[PDB]
Amino acid sequence: SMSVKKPKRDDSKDLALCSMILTEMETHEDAWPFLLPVNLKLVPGYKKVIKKPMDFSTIREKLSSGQYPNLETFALDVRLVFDNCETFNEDDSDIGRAGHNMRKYFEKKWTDTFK
Repeated sequence: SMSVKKPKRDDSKDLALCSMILTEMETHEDAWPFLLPVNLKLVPGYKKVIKKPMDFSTIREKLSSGQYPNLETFALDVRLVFDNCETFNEDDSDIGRAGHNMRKYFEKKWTDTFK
């Protein structure tokens, strides 16, 4: 509360560390469904159904331009990419399996780097 604070965690490396995670997600062989925004002119139903589209290139631009106020807002966007994927794609599909694989990959890096 006022004048009562927990000891100050060193957050000075968070930006660099989120960048490194994102590089590792970008270079994963199963990243291909997530690298660029879904083309809303060419994929029927996507625009109406997915209220907040997110992809790796859009996260990279937000990260590089100071649009994440903290490491939690960063994780929320990465998770959004996989939540969108599950919303639109059957589990038994190449893209559906890609999303589950990438979510696991992310969550382990996230825990190992920050928890």
